Amino acid sequence: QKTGILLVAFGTSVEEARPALDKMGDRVRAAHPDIPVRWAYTAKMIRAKLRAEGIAAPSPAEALAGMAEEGFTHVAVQSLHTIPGEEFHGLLETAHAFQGLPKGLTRVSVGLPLIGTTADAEAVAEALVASLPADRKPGEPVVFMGHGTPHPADICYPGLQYYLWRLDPDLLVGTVEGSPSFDNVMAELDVRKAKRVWLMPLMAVAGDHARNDMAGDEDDSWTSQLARRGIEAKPVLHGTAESDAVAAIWLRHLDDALARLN
Amino acid sequence: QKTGILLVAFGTSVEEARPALDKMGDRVRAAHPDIPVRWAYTAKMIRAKLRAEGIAAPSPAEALAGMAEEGFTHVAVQSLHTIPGEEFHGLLETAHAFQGLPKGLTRVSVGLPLIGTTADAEAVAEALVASLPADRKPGEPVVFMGHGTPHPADICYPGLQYYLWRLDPDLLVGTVEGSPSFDNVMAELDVRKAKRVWLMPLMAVAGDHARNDMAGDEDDSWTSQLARRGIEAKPVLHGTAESDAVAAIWLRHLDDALARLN
Amino acid sequence: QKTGILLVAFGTSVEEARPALDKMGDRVRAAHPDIPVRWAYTAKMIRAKLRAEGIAAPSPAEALAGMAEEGFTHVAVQSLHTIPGEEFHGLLETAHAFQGLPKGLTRVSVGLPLIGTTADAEAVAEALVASLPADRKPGEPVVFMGHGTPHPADICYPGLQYYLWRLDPDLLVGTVEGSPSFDNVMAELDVRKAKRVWLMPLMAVAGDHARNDMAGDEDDSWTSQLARRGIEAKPVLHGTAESDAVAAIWLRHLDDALARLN
Amino acid sequence: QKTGILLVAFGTSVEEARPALDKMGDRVRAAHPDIPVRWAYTAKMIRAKLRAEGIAAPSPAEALAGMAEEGFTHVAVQSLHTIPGEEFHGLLETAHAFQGLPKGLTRVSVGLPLIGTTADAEAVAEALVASLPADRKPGEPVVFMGHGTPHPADICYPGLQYYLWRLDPDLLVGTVEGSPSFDNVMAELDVRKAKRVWLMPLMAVAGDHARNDMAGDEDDSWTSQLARRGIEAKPVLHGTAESDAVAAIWLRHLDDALARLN
Ligand code: HEM
Ligand code: HEM
Ligand SMILES: [O-][O-]
Ligand SMILES: [O-][O-]
Ligand SMILES: [O-][O-]
Ligand SMILES: [O-][O-]
Ligand SMILES: [Co+2]
Ligand SMILES: [Co+2]
Ligand SMILES: [Co+2]
Ligand SMILES: [Co+2]
Ligand code: NA
Ligand code: NA
Ligand code: NA
Ligand code: NA
Ligand code: NA
Ligand code: NA
Ligand code: NA
Ligand code: NA
Repeated sequence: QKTGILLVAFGTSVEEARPALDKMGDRVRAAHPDIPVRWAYTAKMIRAKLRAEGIAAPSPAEALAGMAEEGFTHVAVQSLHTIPGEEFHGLLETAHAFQGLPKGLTRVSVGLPLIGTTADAEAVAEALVASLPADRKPGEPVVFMGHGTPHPADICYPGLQYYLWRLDPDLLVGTVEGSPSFDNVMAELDVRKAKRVWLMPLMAVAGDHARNDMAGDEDDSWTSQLARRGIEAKPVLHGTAESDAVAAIWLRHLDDALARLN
Repeated sequence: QKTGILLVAFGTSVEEARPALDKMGDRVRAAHPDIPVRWAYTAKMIRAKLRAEGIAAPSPAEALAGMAEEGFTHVAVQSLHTIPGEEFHGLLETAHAFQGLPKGLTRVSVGLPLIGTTADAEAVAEALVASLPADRKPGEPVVFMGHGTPHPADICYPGLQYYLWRLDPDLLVGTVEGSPSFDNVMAELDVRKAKRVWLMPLMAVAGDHARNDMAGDEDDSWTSQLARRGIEAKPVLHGTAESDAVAAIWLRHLDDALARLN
Repeated sequence: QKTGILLVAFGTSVEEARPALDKMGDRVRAAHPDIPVRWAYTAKMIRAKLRAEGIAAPSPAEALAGMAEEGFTHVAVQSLHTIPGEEFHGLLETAHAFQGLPKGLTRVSVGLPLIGTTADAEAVAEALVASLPADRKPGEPVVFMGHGTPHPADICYPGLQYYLWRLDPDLLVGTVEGSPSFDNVMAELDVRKAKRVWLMPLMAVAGDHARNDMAGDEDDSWTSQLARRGIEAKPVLHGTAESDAVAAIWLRHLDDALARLN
Repeated sequence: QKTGILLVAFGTSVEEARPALDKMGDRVRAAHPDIPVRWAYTAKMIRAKLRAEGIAAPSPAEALAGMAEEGFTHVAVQSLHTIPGEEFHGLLETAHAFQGLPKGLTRVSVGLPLIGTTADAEAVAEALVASLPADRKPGEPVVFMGHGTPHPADICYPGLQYYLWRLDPDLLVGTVEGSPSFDNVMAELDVRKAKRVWLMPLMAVAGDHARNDMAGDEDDSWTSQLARRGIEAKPVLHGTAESDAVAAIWLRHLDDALARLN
């Protein structure tokens, strides 16, 4: 009988962003000092890029097949995703495919992504507030950039907006690909006549979307579009995995998944 | 090759509430005049009560097993649930269990519940507004009573609240068992100092929760608690399946599920 | 927690043959007096015929869906099939589809058909010998009519032939649809120059194949073809479920399946 | 859309035995010159030994996870097993676990092991005869050593014995772990009073069982036990994959599996 933990993120090949994930690995090791920890990545293109750099970057299926070969029997897979969207659901299907395979893993549990229950959503709103830069002043809006998805779990973003507004009317959620859109965010900012606006990723790592769509020099970045509107945009290139308060939520989900192995 | 449709609701044994579901059956027949329509119910206690009254009330598993015996080969199962919560997810698992069974159904698709994508959520908010009683005046709040759940899909309720507020600041979502709670709703009403408040179910049928928790004579009903606060509460005992605008959304989800059989 | 047994046969709509299955139901009740026993049938055409006669004849899927509705939690499904062929394999898939369904059965085990392990095959050969009519004389061949199948489990028939020959060189296996064929059986009989030959079904019940293909008045029956060869054919219209010795083997498989629920 | 073939054997770490599997790889390449061929092994201990020698030896799960990462979409998995026993069944479950995984393989078919249908069993008996050493004389028995298993598919061995005896009364099947046993084989040889007896593996490769249990210097080997009985034992250390006639059967099963991808 041999327990293991498999941490699974979307992943990033951005050098400057990868430390957020290393930090999570430290937290997990610190919380569970006697349980081996393994990594996988859900984005096929990030795995390609990492392999190109000479770095092992297993898919969840490669990682679980390898852990079965090492003789693990019970594995808690922790999603480092923000919402229970397409990546998370693919992860559940994969995990459950491995469970019970002849001579393989006995039990594979899966920890919820960040915005799990409405209780989690409320905890995330509280944690995001705790994570805000000390230099942000009262009344300066903060826009959290979620990925957005066509999947039904996109509803987690307007859901989170509800909880954030019960803390501070000037905290806003926008997404690259889903709802609310950045145009919705700009309309929110116009009604507030805000002159300085902070932008923080609502992704575990500050990857390509944070560096390019949120804060890029390109004309269509959020920071470029705000500057054209006469707003001083203040992008913060830190993923949510950098925050202890936000990280605690994934850590509790991992505790829950570990308990489900028993 | 033989196509069928299986309509699946939570269900109700309340005589006065069941017509909402009959209405849905009419709409579906009208839209798909050549495809047999069958019914099932996800709540084990409602099936027990209906059987007690001498009424057939198959589980999704009983219904699909019976349709396989009739020689259906491709069945679109339409969820008449509001959110993709525990009932919906149980329905997907069941549907997919039947698909491909030796000598049974070839393909079983499942239509999304009402609050599917963020696009659906936005359409639901628009449809709820279209459904409001003509006697409700501008500025009188309306509280939509969702069921609420411990499942992650509870986030659909604060999500819907976001879309409703982009239409009218005085439209509110509360739930019996999840978030937002009715205490959250009362705090919303207190800030608005509202003197007349409408209450509408955010369930397909106006069942036990609408008749007892929302509008009961008992002390803890929403209407009783509002009356104690000096508010004229105006409960509307109509499920969302009574609305043509709301029903259209489930009908489009059924179209989508039918298309997925091909 | 509620245990049930589901007995599953190919089935028959032949009035005179059905008592063999009733006998099995008695044996099972006698062995497991406190466990409810339910029936299903794997042949879609037999279920059609039985329903036509006004008799309930559930498919395995209908039966299990109904047992879930009665609140059974652990069900041992016993195959009353002779080989682990297509019907048995369809039964396993169905059983396993029901296991773990939300709010349904917790555990569904499946008992092996008659010719399970090589130890079972050897026990079957011994039991068939014990079942022979007292009037059959030493040296008179006995031909056991198996169904035969295109499935790989057809190999159970030549397998059983091996074990039967270690008991008596004049015991022969033939099949309607697989190998050995009846032409192979006739060649076996020609080398033996046998003048009187017994024919016994190697099916649980003496159904259509026993009454028509093995013993029919039609020209192509086994008894007709033997009579044309000058052989006195002595058909015995008793299914193997009539034999206590043969029945014990299915009963042990049911014990094994019951044990697997724990 | 990208087709691949995955050849899966029990495997061997015996240097002298591995060429039989290389031969199969050549045959497959020759038959399907444009389709990439990959290898996996079902025995966990053989994979351990091969890894110890610095050789990649993926499990079926490792191999399929890697092929998904290479962007294969349709993979025909060919079993190089002799019977549809526990290894084969584990292989089917694994193959089917990978099929349809999000962003992974679309279709994974599995080719039957050697003794598939009764038609295959008859073809195997014919192929074994074609494979016999030219020096074996008429009337000298040949004993084929199968592995044997507790699984129901052990019945394939007495089944094959039936077909072999329709070709030559002196061809015998024994197994290490199942039925018929080697003691059964010795009793067959005693009735024949045979003075010279050939021993051939009924495994794809002449691995540990062929080299040690069938032909070892140890007292309990088949060749040692025969020599004690005054029989000249003539072991042939060639696996069945060395035979063109036997190999053709696995090749047809691979054709069938390739066709099932369409
Ligand atoms: C707001 C949260 C969730 C939403 C909105 C949601 C919605 C959906 C939808 C739409 C599907 C159909 C497949 C697709 O549309 O791509 C699905 C399938 C499924 N869900 Fe969820 N789901 C949620 C959470 C969960 C969670 C937390 C679990 C964990 C057990 C789960 C388990 C499954 C499974 C096993 C399937 C089968 C289909 C698939 O993998 O996509 N769902 N869900
Ligand atoms: C001599 C005995 C058996 C033989 C020759 C055999 C052969 C096969 C074959 C050929 C398939 C592929 C599907 C098909 O060809 O129709 C299969 C599938 C399978 N077998 Fe067996 N099998 C045997 C016994 C068993 C037993 C006793 C079990 C009980 C666990 C089992 C479990 C399964 C399962 C779960 C599948 C998946 C595919 C299907 O349902 O047909 N098999 N087997
Ligand atoms: O990456 O969108
Ligand atoms: O019913 O809660
Ligand atoms: O019935 O063949
Ligand atoms: O290896 O037995
Ligand atoms: Co993106
Ligand atoms: Co309720
Ligand atoms: Co037949
Ligand atoms: Co062995
Ligand atoms: Na995000
Ligand atoms: Na990114
Ligand atoms: Na609701
Ligand atoms: Na209700
Ligand atoms: Na039979
Ligand atoms: Na019959
Ligand atoms: Na073998
Ligand atoms: Na070996």
